[PDB]
Amino acid sequence: ITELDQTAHQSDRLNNALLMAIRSSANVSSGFIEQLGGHDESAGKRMALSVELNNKSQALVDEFVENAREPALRGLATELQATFAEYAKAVAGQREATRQRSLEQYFKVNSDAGNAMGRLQTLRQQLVTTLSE
Amino acid sequence: ITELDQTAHQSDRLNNALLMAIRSSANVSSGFIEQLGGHDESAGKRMALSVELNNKSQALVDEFVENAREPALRGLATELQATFAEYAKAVAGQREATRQRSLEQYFKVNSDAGNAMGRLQTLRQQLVTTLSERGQQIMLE
Ligand SMILES: O=C(O)[C@]1(O)C[C@@H](O)[C@H](O)[C@H](O)C1
Ligand SMILES: O=C(O)[C@]1(O)C[C@@H](O)[C@H](O)[C@H](O)C1
Repeated sequence: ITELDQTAHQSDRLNNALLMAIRSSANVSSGFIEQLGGHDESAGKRMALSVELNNKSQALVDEFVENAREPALRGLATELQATFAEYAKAVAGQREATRQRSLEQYFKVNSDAGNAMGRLQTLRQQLVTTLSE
Repeated sequence: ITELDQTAHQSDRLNNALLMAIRSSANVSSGFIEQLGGHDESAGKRMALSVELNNKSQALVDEFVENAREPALRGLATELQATFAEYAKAVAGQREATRQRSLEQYFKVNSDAGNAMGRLQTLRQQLVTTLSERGQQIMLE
């Protein structure tokens, strides 16, 4: 019965990808504030942590899509993949605005980040209900 | 298969409570950034969404612990709600530090927030394994 656990094992991929992705972003925003108040060695560690969480969640998303090959999950998983990439792109945007110390640049891409994360939340619900079967 | 769907549901409540809880705090951090940049109206929407997401994640943790009753699961469940309480009030500290437009108080409670979340993440993993142990145990009849 690979049906029952490759499925439940797809939930570790999906959930940890999302948890790591939102922590990636949260660390950048925290880091930016840490840089504004002169906490620079601390902020550097939040930037490094955001980079590695982005790499580990991306790897999980790719493995999730590689394993959702039945016709039902197929399109939903690719839409997940494309929206996750959309979100990762915005968070790399947050990192670049932090390295440039630009409040305005941050405001530009933070809108993209919230919009993509709001969609990942609803996609998450559609994926756990589809996979619960 | 009655109890098995309940271990799946319990793992979903937990994973979604944490996701939304971290989203709640990220909204405060980026909303502070927007406010420093002069974007007070966007920041107001982030503040509101942060409260909404805290209310939802807090309802999911309360529901998780209500149905986490077996002894293998109760010890971790009460530590979760105690560690979640710590996170939710560090986030409330972030919101108040934003209220007072003060960088340095934000840094104090941000250390509390990351420290609570580190412990919360370990507690989540233990519950996920324990719930998946019960899951597999039921199928090993
Ligand atoms: O611990 C993390 O991963 C956070 O991502 C650290 C910090 O960026 C935030 O204040 C969040 O509350 C949690
Ligand atoms: O949508 C959210 O919940 C966020 O929490 C909104 C914004 O605060 C962030 O930049 C995150 O990347 C996503």
